[PDB]
Amino acid sequence: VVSLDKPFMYFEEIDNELDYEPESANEVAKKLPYQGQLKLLLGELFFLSKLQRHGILDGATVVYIGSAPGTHIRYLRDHFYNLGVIIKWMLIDGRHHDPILNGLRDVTLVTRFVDEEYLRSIKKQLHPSKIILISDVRSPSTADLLSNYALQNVMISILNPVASSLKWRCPFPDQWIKDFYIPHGNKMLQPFAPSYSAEMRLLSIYTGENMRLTRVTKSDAVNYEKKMYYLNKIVRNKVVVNFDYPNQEYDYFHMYFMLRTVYCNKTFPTTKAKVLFLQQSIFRFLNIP
RNA sequence: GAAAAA
Ligand SMILES: *P(=O)(O)OP(=O)(O)OP(=O)(O)OC[C@H]1O[C@@H](N2CN(C)c3c2nc(N)[nH]c3=O)[C@H](O)[C@@H]1O
Ligand SMILES: Nc1ncnc2c1ncn2[C@@H]1O[C@H](CSCC[C@H](N)C(=O)O)[C@@H](O)[C@H]1O
Repeated sequence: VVSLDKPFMYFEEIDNELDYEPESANEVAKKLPYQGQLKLLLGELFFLSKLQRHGILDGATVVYIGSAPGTHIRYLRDHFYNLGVIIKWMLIDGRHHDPILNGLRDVTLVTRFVDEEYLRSIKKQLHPSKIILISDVRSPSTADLLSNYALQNVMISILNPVASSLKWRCPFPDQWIKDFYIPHGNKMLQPFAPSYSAEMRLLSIYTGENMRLTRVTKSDAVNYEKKMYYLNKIVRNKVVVNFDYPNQEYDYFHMYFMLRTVYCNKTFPTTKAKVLFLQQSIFRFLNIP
């Protein structure tokens, strides 16, 4: 057990490190059904609420590349829809999207794997709409990663979004090829990720027609492995005794801090009240008990 | 990276 004031929201805040134990991969990584779908929903709800909070979400077109099956996206769509927000969703991916996204007047399902030219095409057919970028592409070896990151960067250059959420999982230091550059932004830690995932999300709001790239070296690669391992093995594997809530596991503690930033069209007397409600609807919708 | 029942 443990007593915590608040969970580690952004990577930079992970106070300790632990050298990766390869035996870890032999442990079960998914404890509940549709864990990934849940993990995606919370991060997106969270980022998209920071957007709502800034007044960047209404009238925007959310381009989610690498969106299949996207089961959780229908919940996101209904959410802001019921909130009164105007959003236009364009889901592009070569894999088939969940049937519950069909015929939705405000979502565009596009079956196709994205590339440079197709970015110019969607940018074209979208402008002057304010684009919000969400990537989740994954071709997995470092080569694949570096490739996906080369695309994620040009997605920003071509699409020129006003804000973006990228998939960010640094190459393990033992399979390193070379150094690369990534956009600058807040590295958001996500709950309900696989037990020993090193994946976090790079959230960034653009000043306008801007960006900024930062270098990543093998030394950085080692720091990630160290910090992330510690977070997964220790921190996440704990029960927060000072967390007044049915489930007191770290991930739920962390989700309570994510879920409390999201807006709802109904009135709630307390944060825990709203949190209980949102978690309920999400879990029931996703069929997670 | 995602991955109910069957
Ligand atoms: P996601 O983005 O978290 O998932 P992905 O499938 O890309 O990678 P993951 O399962 O984490 O890793 C695949 C294999 O690589 C070794 N791992 C995992 N892991 C967290 C980790 C590994 N190796 C080193 N050096 N350091 C790490 O931090 C295992 O063989 C996994 O099976
Ligand atoms: N160049 C590319 N363009 C678009 N999607 C791509 C891509 N390369 C890989 N992908 C897609 O990226 C996805 C990674 S997993 C995505 C899970 C999805 N976001 C969810 O909500 O369920 C895969 O479905 C893969 O088909």
